[PDB]
Amino acid sequence: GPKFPRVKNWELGSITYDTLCAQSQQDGPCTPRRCLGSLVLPRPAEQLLSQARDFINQYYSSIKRSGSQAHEERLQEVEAEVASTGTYHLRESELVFGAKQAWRNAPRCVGRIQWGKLQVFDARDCSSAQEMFTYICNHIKYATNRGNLRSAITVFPQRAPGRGDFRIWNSQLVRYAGYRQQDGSVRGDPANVEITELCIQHGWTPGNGRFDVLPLLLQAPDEAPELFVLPPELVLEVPLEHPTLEWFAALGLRWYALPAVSNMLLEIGGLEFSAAPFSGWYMSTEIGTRNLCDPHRYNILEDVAVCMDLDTRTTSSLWKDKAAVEINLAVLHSFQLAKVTIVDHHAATVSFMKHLDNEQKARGGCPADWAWIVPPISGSLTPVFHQEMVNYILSPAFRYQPDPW
Amino acid sequence: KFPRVKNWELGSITYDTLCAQSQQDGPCTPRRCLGSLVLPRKPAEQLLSQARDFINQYYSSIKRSGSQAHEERLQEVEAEVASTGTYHLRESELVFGAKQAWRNAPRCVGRIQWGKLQVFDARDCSSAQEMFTYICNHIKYATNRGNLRSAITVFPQRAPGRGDFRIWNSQLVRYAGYRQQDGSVRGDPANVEITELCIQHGWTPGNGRFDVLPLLLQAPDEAPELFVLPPELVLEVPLEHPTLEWFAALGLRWYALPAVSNMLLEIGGLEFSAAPFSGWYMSTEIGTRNLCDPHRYNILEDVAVCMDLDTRTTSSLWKDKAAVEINLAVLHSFQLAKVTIVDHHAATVSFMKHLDNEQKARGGCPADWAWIVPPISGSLTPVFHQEMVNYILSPAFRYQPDPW
Ligand code: HEM
Ligand code: HEM
Ligand SMILES: Cc1cc(N)nc(CCc2cncc([C@H](CN)Cc3cc(C)cc(N)n3)c2)c1
Ligand SMILES: Cc1cc(N)nc(CCc2cncc([C@H](CN)Cc3cc(C)cc(N)n3)c2)c1
Ligand SMILES: C[C@H](O)[C@H](O)[C@H]1CNc2nc(N)[nH]c(=O)c2N1
Ligand SMILES: C[C@H](O)[C@H](O)[C@H]1CNc2nc(N)[nH]c(=O)c2N1
Ligand SMILES: [Zn+2]
Repeated sequence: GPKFPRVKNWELGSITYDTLCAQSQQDGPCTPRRCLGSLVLPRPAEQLLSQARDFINQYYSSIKRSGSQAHEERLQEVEAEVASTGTYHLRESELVFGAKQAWRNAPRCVGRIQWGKLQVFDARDCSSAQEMFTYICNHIKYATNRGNLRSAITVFPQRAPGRGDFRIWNSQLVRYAGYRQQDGSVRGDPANVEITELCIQHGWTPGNGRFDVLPLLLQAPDEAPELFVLPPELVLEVPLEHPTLEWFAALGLRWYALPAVSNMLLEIGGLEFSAAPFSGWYMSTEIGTRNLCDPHRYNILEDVAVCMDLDTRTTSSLWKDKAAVEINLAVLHSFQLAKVTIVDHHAATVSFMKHLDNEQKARGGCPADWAWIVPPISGSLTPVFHQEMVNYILSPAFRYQPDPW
Repeated sequence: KFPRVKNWELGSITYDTLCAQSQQDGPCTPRRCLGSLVLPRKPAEQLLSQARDFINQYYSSIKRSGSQAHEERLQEVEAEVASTGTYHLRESELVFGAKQAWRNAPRCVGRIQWGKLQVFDARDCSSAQEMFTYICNHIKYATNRGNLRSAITVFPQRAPGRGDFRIWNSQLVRYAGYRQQDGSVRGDPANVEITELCIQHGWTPGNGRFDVLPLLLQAPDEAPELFVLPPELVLEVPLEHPTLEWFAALGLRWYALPAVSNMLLEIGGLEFSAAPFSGWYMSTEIGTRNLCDPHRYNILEDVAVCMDLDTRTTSSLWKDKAAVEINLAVLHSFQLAKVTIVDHHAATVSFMKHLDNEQKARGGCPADWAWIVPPISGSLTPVFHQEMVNYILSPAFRYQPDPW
């Protein structure tokens, strides 16, 4: 066949070839000798100018003016700006396009069918930590929209030569505190023990619940971060109940509505936006399987299995599997009752298959990371399991960045 | 460079140095990762060096690396390749090699058992009839009345001047799939092609959902011949549920013995095109894949209705609930009939232990994450949380093209 990777769907027997991977200008971690696709973390001047040119060409294609006079004029304006200042600046519509494309490009995101619908708040005028806070409250307010969630991103000023970064220290806008106890265990979310402890060193008076919303630690250029408490009325939470296990509500479990990543770098045309929090809505297995049942997270599987009267002393009862189903169901059910947008792992993966087909036609492929795309329960019950995927990095992109401290 | 391999549940890190022993490229490049692909897209000096390298692996395993015997063995090998273009393995080397192929298999979650493998040397086989007798003794041995024992039977190697010994079936025990005029399949839609081949070679077909197939066995450069397994050799387990008593009414069943029969065994550059091997099942293979895959027996809907679940919306998690009950039925029924099986939690725990043994023994363990992590309750098992490095070491089991 073609000299492009052949991709097969083993449920349907259908074949495609990914031609888009040819556009990748950045190597991932694999080599002919070994595959490293399961690793979580893979570890300017004329360099900028070629990233910028490439990006401006993408922009002009997306509005179909490629080769036009407005296109060659924009390229010239960008070289000139880099020429004299070493950096350059995006037009507003370039930023909107770049941010949507970074989402569209993200191999780990199963929600990409929605990529074209993304409210881009331009916060490139922001000049203080206080002002980042206001922009973030606004974002949370718009995005949350009383339960009818809307995707969004807010972009703060880009990295600039010499000057310090804008950084949000929290990994998400909304996270629960984790408090290291004297018996070595953790109350709350163990994932957040470090950020929690940083909040405290920085003047936060800590709570002591399992579900305490963390304040934000916001760093403007060349300043220590400042601490901001989110007004509780802005942070929508959903108390968890089960549709028929009546005791489940008695567990006092809850989760917040808005998944908002706050510590990733949005890179567009070689410009680096170090603070650019984005949010969507949840797929239910993020909450009910990973956050509530990971052994190194809330770890509630046993407690639930015991309430369900399961045989927890033997693996072959499938007690873990049965409890996790019920916690997942409780998540879906409680979000539905509260009218807060959520999608189950069946409907999300069916939509992601549709995304693959849309992108096969529009661009000749879709970068996707199978291990992250297949949900953490019921994998082979979803269509994505049976679907081969090609993973590669395209730009614009969201990239992990090291913690600021 | 050596990859750092992190476990995200426990925070522990290793470094894989075994991968430097890989002599053999996989599908991935720095521009794109292809590790979710099921199949690979794709002279005497070269045989001789895979030969010496394998002979070195063997003497080193028995702690005699430098002995008379080692050096005299390397010379035999050299003397035979120089003269004939090929060579032969000693029975002890074949045994070492087969065990090592299994150890090295990145898709196998049962490798904690790698040292316990009964190897039948069938390289003195000259006819499809003889292949059949060897296969029957393998099934009898491996089945052992439900107390299953891992086994491999090794038929004669490929030779330059001639066709391969092959078993056309993909497993020694498979259920027929009969296509109907109106597109539907009766039985296992994975086995329609092999079913029709058996019929075209003179098999009188059954018409059930669970008809055990005959073997099409091929000696070199002859048409394959058909052999019906005696039903008493093929142990089967009726499926029932410990609490839902209508589940038995579904009339479901599965065979005890997973025995792969279409893969090529490569040892020291020699290739054994027929070398069927078996162990015992992990319950998710039957309960989740074979019974619930939409392109397999696809019974999820039926089960969900018998459970009275709401089928018209994904968000009732009716599929998840039914799959769990089916998996539980398999484990319960294998346990009841006293036939070895292992659940996905116990199996993945044993694999973690295997990773650790191999880290000490060899500096690494090649593993294919997408195949190791089970197809339900992924993150509920420890292997979800374990980074894994995938690469090809030899001795190896390899995929090969269907012979027809
Ligand atoms: C609209 C609803 C959305 C859904 C249901 C969704 C779903 C998901 C899920 C399930 C993951 C994997 C999460 C994990 O295991 O940690 C994820 C990852 C991600 N998604 Fe989305 N997504 C949505 C919107 C967004 C938006 C609006 C953006 C960016 C504009 C985005 C970018 C990402 C990125 C960058 C990752 C990777 C995160 C990382 O590596 O830590 N997605 N998505
Ligand atoms: C003793 C119990 C054993 C268990 C529980 C077991 C478990 C498994 C499982 C679950 C798979 C994935 C199968 C699939 O999804 O189709 C597998 C693959 C495999 N195992 Fe095992 N294994 C066992 C013994 C063996 C033995 C004895 C050999 C060889 C001597 C072997 C070689 C393989 C190979 C080559 C594969 C890859 C097969 C393929 O590509 O289709 N395993 N193992
Ligand atoms: C916009 C959006 C929507 C949605 N439904 N889910 C999300 C999930 C975001 C998220 C939440 N909790 C943890 C993660 C990741 C791990 N699963 C965080 C992470 C950690 C590390 C070490 C690397 C990495 N790339 N990402 C990501 C984002
Ligand atoms: C020795 C052993 C033990 C055990 N528990 N399970 C097995 C399962 C073997 C098996 C059964 N049925 C299908 C398969 C594979 C796909 N899941 C067959 C296969 C197909 C293809 C196209 C490629 C490939 N590498 N392998 C493998 C073997
Ligand atoms: C080791 C492994 O890569 C890691 O546990 C991955 C597996 N798949 C995942 N998939 C998603 N969506 N999110 C994750 O955090 C992970 N974790
Ligand atoms: C496309 C994907 O690689 C394919 O569905 C794989 C996924 N993981 C698997 N895992 C095992 N153990 N067996 C399988 O057949 C598969 N199939
Ligand atoms: Zn790879």
